[PDB]
Amino acid sequence: RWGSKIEEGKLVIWINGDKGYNGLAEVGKKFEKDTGIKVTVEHPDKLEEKFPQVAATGDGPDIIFWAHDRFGGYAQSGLLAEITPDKAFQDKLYPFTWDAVRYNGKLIAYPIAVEALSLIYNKDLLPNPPKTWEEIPALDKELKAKGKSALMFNLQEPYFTWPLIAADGGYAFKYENGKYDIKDVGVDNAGAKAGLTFLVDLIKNKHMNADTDYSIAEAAFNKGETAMTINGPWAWSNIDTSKVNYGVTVLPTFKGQPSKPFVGVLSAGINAASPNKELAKEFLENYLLTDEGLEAVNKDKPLGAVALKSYEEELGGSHNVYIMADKQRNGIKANFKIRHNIEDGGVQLAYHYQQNTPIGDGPVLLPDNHYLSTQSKLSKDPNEKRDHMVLLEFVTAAGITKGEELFTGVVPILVELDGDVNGHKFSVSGEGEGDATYGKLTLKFICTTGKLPVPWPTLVTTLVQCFSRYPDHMKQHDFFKSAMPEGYIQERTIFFKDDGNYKTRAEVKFEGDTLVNRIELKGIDFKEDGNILGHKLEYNFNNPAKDPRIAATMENAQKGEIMPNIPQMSAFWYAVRTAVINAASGRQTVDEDLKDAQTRITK
Ligand SMILES: OC[C@H]1O[C@H](O[C@H]2[C@H](O)[C@@H](O)[C@@H](O)O[C@@H]2CO)[C@H](O)[C@@H](O)[C@@H]1O
Repeated sequence: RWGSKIEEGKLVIWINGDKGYNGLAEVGKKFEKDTGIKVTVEHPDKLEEKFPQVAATGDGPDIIFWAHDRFGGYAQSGLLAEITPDKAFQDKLYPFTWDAVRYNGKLIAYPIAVEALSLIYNKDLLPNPPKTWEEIPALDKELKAKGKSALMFNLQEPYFTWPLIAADGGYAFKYENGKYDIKDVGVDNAGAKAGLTFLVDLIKNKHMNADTDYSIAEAAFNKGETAMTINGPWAWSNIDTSKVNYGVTVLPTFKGQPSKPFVGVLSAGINAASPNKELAKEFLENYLLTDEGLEAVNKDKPLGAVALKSYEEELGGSHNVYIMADKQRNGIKANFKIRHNIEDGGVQLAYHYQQNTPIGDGPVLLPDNHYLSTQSKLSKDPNEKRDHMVLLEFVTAAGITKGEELFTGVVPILVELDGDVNGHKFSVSGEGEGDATYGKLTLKFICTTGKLPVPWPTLVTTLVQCFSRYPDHMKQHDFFKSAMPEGYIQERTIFFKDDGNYKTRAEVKFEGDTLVNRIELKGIDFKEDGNILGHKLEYNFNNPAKDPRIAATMENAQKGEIMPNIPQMSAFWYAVRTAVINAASGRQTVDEDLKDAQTRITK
């Protein structure tokens, strides 16, 4: 019918009231300073409901911030402009974040950050938080005797109860090669019913109240009245302020399975009715999606795991082994940072650089960018009198969403290392076994020359990533197994912060039916009284993340499932909100409530 009501030569931004809007307004101010384009940030109530209404009239903000789930219904209605970042810009964000903001293939928002719920706990009330939902009733009873509760969280919004509902099988819409079946809905299967029954049981047994909402839970946790809550990264600042000694960790399991929170990509979309689309583009691309821009928002209220690689590298500290194809060497490179705990406190950084080149001239898989997530545990064999290390490691590939035949069983491993650190020569032999099906390494190492002159934990990375578990969907990214049996050369430099460096070269290959890692290490420039040569590192491989809260967010997100963005998501949310609220409050049984939700969603 008519023209836009939105004013030219300025930007009006809507963002939710739980996000860092004062921080974003600081980015606005800098933009205004540089360009003369005034930026107003607003945080209206129920803004995800008000946008489609005002935007259809040709009105509303120039930019709207929300999790990516609602943007497909906006895009279906013609309310969002197709965005046009070029290849160079797109390469600056994780690929998977761009996929969250596609509607019929087209990019319709800029991803900003990847959000998942975690378990937030009070370390003074609960130094070891529960691994299982099932143990929380007894924990509540114990805490109640001391006038505290175990757990309070927002039961009024379905986003917060969904991790429990989905844990044993509930799902929103079924995904089947390419799209969501709008008629195959998982809110009323056995798994959803069991989660929602567990929640209702908590309320019947008086471990939770039906009326707990976002404000009540946050105030209870921040005043030290409940030992746990469930919330997202945006809430961490208010906790910081309260001075409660908190941790953020993996959500509890239910019937043995991880909780499955929905994964939201906070995203910024451009109103189709804005006459300021180029200015909005410049703001989001050249001001907000920069390290300085995300930091201003992040310092206000934490974003989580940001979409922008450069700033996620600064926040996250390169926790995982990050792998890239090195086409020139028909191989790969990798970098990552290990953090070794120092005995009476502190952390000793070890910056790792890596490259692998196949030995044989035969074909190998060159992967897309991805990472390996590694967990290691160190122990001692009480019968072993030589200086030694017992290692158990688990490794899995992630980071996107024939030699392999030599690894389908359990392979014996042998390791030989000749070292020279500041002229101090030493040798290590190891043996054990790898089970690539489970990503599992079990090994024992001995210093064959007497006392190891460096801490054992500093040699863990040097002492067979062919034993990583690459899931089905990622097998084409496994360079390591594809090199075998002839194998590969692996080279590293490892720089120890404020101290020396290791340079390593290894051949990793089958000799007969044994996987053998033969290594030469040279250490130069170390301090004799430093952490390494002075043996000041704790004996473990805890390798804590720079920010354990971000690590816990990504752990929970990988166990979760990306929100669909289909227009039917608004009927989904309404239907589950109603079913959960009803069931909690004793209106109808869990079965009837979830059945009504199913019927409403699929109509
Ligand atoms: O509870 C339903 C609601 O869940 C999600 O909203 C989250 C949002 O993603 C987070 O950024 C944060 O603000 O908490 C909200 C829950 O209160 C969906 O994104 C949203 O569309 C849906 O209605």
